Amino acid sequence: NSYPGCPSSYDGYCLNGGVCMHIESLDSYTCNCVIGYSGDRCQTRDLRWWELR
Repeated sequence: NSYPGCPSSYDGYCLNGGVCMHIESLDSYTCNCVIGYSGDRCQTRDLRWWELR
């Protein structure tokens, strides 16, 4: 379950490689950034993740 994705109401909230998670349990929502994505939602795309290539 967990429904892979997130309420279309979003379709434009997760920033820079921001994976939108949706736990069916609490039906809540959250953007899981990554190894080079952070800040408010994940507006921090710094010299890290993507590295270069």
